[PDB]
Amino acid sequence: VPVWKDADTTLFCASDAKAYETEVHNVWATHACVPTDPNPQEIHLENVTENFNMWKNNMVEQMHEDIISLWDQSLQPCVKLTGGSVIKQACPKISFDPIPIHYCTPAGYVILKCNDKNFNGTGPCKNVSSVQCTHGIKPVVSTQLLLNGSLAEEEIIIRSENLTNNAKTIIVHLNKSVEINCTRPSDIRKAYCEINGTKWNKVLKQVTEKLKEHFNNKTIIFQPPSGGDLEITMHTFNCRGEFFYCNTTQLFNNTCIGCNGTITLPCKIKQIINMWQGTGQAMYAPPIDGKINCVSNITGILLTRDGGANNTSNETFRPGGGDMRDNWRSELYKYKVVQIE
Ligand SMILES: *[C@@H]1O[C@H](CO)[C@@H](O)[C@H](O)[C@H]1NC(C)=O
Ligand SMILES: *[C@@H]1O[C@H](CO)[C@@H](O)[C@H](O)[C@H]1NC(C)=O
Ligand SMILES: *[C@@H]1O[C@H](CO)[C@@H](O)[C@H](O)[C@H]1NC(C)=O
Ligand SMILES: *[C@@H]1O[C@H](CO)[C@@H](O)[C@H](O)[C@H]1NC(C)=O
Ligand SMILES: *[C@@H]1O[C@H](CO)[C@@H](O)[C@H](O)[C@H]1NC(C)=O
Ligand SMILES: *[C@@H]1O[C@H](CO)[C@@H](O)[C@H](O)[C@H]1NC(C)=O
Ligand SMILES: *[C@@H]1O[C@H](CO)[C@@H](O)[C@H](O)[C@H]1NC(C)=O
Ligand SMILES: *[C@@H]1O[C@H](CO)[C@@H](O)[C@H](O)[C@H]1NC(C)=O
Ligand SMILES: *[C@@H]1O[C@H](CO)[C@@H](O)[C@H](O)[C@H]1NC(C)=O
Ligand SMILES: *[C@@H]1O[C@H](CO)[C@@H](O)[C@H](O)[C@H]1NC(C)=O
Repeated sequence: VPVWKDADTTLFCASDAKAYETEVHNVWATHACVPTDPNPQEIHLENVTENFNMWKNNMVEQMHEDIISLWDQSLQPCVKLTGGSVIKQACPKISFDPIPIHYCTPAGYVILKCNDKNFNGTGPCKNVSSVQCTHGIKPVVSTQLLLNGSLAEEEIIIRSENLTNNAKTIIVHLNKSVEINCTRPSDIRKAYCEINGTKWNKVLKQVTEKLKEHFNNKTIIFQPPSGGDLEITMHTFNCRGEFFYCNTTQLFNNTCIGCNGTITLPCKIKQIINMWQGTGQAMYAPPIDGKINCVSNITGILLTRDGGANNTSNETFRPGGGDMRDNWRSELYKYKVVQIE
């Protein structure tokens, strides 16, 4: 029966948000999202091939606008420094822990979902189903590393809009998540992250063999970022309200590609940050007393490749990205909205 035309349209959101919670993601979804589909139904689309493009699907920008909305309402800095002004207010300690959000089509439209195990984000898909809503997607803001997302079903996948353009971000979708366990124990700003060295280097070596496949068997080097602001040169993430900055030099080490134990990353909790929203500079209050612990799964990696190296034997890759959209993209690549014609 069904037939369609690809189109863009305004989505709505659904969640399990508990309405008794003071947590901020739950509050936001409690008043800006409906409940989740109590009877979710996925329909296989028989013998259809559908072209997808994760680098040009308007669901990314909608999710982005939502996360901006949530952070503007939820976070309370003591002082905001935007475009030549300075707004001051009260900065209490909030409750912070992202919850999965579902995205759903209005009537006359439907979501398509690519189920090709190794599909790279662009191109034809031969196992296409139709859903009302995406799956639940945690809105985890981070640089350098993708946290608390979804793994690739089969092999590690390299995602890029154009691998030959070195200004285009590369996303690595891992097959196997590696824990990063970060703790500020009871200088109150100093904390550390622990990663399994064995698993990390096994995964990293696999990552460069895949990168070797895509880059004509060339030698693949990892280097740290070549300067910039701390949110660029550090793996940054929010744990329990505190903004964490971690040094990833030990992770992107090439000789391990006597190193087999726990890798310990030095980190600092910052009160003064440069808002990822682009608006400007923000100041929050000193950290919570006692132990501050967050355990997360690395499930993907963000990478930028140097240019001016074509007449070399090497290709060198630094952690990076910057644009938060790619985060959302890393979970929305297998979806696209269509208009039922
Ligand atoms: C298509 O995807 C489904 C769901 O992921 C899975 O059972 C299998 O990989 C494929 N099934 C068929 C019948 O092609
Ligand atoms: C993704 O697959 C298409 C073929 O459908 C191919 O042209 C493109 O190069 C692939 N992208 C990457 C990054 O391998
Ligand atoms: C971490 O990854 C495992 C699968 O490798 C999964 O079972 C677990 O729920 C993940 N934890 C979080 C918080 O996503
Ligand atoms: C991970 O993917 C690599 C190739 O990309 C493969 O060698 C390995 O078997 C995969 N591991 C799992 C657990 O799927
Ligand atoms: C990919 O990027 C390269 C380098 O920027 C560019 O010259 C080329 O035209 C692009 N190719 C495609 C198919 O977009
Ligand atoms: C995380 O690290 C802390 C201190 O380094 C340790 O006490 C705790 O057992 C770790 N938790 C997990 C789940 O690895
Ligand atoms: C790393 O993982 C291995 C299995 O690959 C496990 O035996 C060990 O507990 C882990 N070691 C550390 C230091 O996390
Ligand atoms: C690249 O290397 C792989 C294994 O390392 C090998 O099977 C393949 O022949 C090489 N490809 C080219 C084009 O040389
Ligand atoms: C990370 O640590 C190394 C030494 O371990 C240091 O040289 C480097 O400057 C640090 N990174 C940043 C961004 O400060
Ligand atoms: C990842 O998920 C775990 C369990 O839900 C949570 O404790 C941790 O804070 C999350 N990490 C981030 C960066 O949100």
